[PDB]
Parts: sequence; structure tokens; C-alpha cells
Amino acid sequence: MNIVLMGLPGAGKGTQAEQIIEKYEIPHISTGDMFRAAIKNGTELGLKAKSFMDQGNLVPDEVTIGIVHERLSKDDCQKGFLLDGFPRTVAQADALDSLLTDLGKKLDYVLNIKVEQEELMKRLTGRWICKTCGATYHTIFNPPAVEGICDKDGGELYQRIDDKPETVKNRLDVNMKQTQPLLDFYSQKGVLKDIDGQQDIKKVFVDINDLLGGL
Ligand SMILES: Nc1ncnc2c1ncn2[C@@H]1O[C@H](COP(=O)(O)OP(=O)(O)OP(=O)(O)OP(=O)(O)OP(=O)(O)OC[C@H]2O[C@@H](n3cnc4c(N)ncnc43)[C@H](O)[C@@H]2O)[C@@H](O)[C@H]1O
Ligand SMILES: [Zn+2]
Repeated sequence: MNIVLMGLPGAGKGTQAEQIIEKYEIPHISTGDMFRAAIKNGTELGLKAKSFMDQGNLVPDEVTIGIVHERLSKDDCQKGFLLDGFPRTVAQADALDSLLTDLGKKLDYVLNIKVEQEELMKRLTGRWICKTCGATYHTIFNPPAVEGICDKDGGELYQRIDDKPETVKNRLDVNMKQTQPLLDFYSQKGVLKDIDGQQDIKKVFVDINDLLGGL
């Protein structure tokens, strides 16, 4: 199964990805995680992406497309994958469509996780993330068992720099401008499914799982 998670900042993509890969055991491919690993590794590409990410701006398409192309060509992506936060732009969706054709593959579903703006801001304001594994929590909506500690591994929780309200505003601005072009691209392709992301975590997954389980 070849799946795309799309959604505005805060919509619950990573949270749902954790649920999906637990049940289905396809690899989780996140462009955000790939950029963060390039940053940890200190590469030229990583260092160049960092300024965009800190500002809540999209990394330019050319770089992003090249890293996804390389990742998805690996042997572990040939029996299914979960793409999370790619494509974010019609140019990226165009390129992925070519890339997939060259691999003899196509998308099963693009899951558009829908959430109201106010809720998106409430979610990003209360978010804490494990520095080790990247699991995400929310002070109100999904707290860790003990404050400041990841439930899975005992890791330290941190606040992402781009979660500051002024940066969140820029992220929603920049990403909303891309939503309707992306929806139009995939509505045509017959793969788009809207998911009500504004429910309890496990109940959003009920809806996603209904789709995935039928594949
Ligand atoms: N393709 C691309 N092209 C160009 N640039 C790219 C790119 N991909 C990445 N980039 C660059 O990298 C940056 C970061 O990208 P990326 O890391 O992909 O971040 P993002 O797209 O902004 O999404 P978030 O991680 O903020 O949100 P999420 O939807 O996964 O929410 P979460 O599950 O954590 O949940 C959020 C909060 O809500 C809580 N929560 C989750 N679900 C629920 C629920 N159902 N109810 C209540 N709370 C919930 C969580 O606990 C958490 O606290 C980009 O801004 C850009 O600079
Ligand atoms: Zn952790």
C-alpha cells in the first residue's frame, strides 16, 4: 500500500503515522524527519534547509524532490510506504507521479487530514516532542505519563522552534496557499480521501483504518 498523509501544520500526521505503521509495517517516510537527520549529520543540504524550517517556510522543491526520489528508490519502499508531509506543492506531486511511474508503482490513497485553524493553533501551542524518538504529546490533549518524559524510552521532551505563534502563522499561510492546488491535482486522480482529523486520536484512526484495511 502506497499512502500519502497530507494536512496543515498540526493536523495530526505524525500521530496517525505512529498508528498506521504499528498496524501495517510499511516504512514511514517523512521529509521533515529527513531534513532533521541531514541537520544532525551536518550536511550542506541540511544546513541550507534549516533556515527555511526555522522560519516556517517551505524548503524549495528542487532539493526536496531529489531527497524523496533517492529515498523512495530504496528496496524497503517497494512493498508499500507511508509518505508524511510530501508532496506539499503541485510541482512535488508532479515529480512524485513521474518517480512512481518509473518504479512501476502508483498511490492508493492521499489522506487529507482536515482540522479547523483554531484547533491547529491550540495543538501546536501545547505540543512537546521526544528528542530521542520523535513521539509527540500535548499538554492537554495527549499528555505523557510524567511531565517532561517520553512514555516509550524515558527521553527528554522539547518544544519545536517553529511552534512559536508567529512562526505557526507563517506555516499556515504558506501551506494553505498550496492546499487547493494539491486537492485539485489529486481529486482528478481519484485517490483523495478527506479524513475528519478533529476527533479523539483513536477515532481519527478508526476512519483511516477503515480505508487501509480494505486494501
Ligand atoms: N515536502 C516538503 N516540501 C518543502 N518543505 C518541507 C517539506 N516537508 C517538510 N518541509 C520543511 O520542514 C518543516 C517541518 O515539516 P514537518 O516536520 O513535516 O512538520 P509539519 O508538516 O508542520 O507538521 P507538524 O509536525 O507540525 O504536524 P503533525 O500534523 O505531524 O502533527 P502532530 O501529529 O505532531 O500533532 C500536533 C499536536 O497535536 C496533538 N494531536 C495530534 N492529533 C490530535 C488529536 N486528534 N486531538 C488532539 N490533539 C492531537 C499532538 O500530540 C501534537 O501535540 C516544514 O515547515 C518545512 O520547512
Ligand atoms: Zn521517545
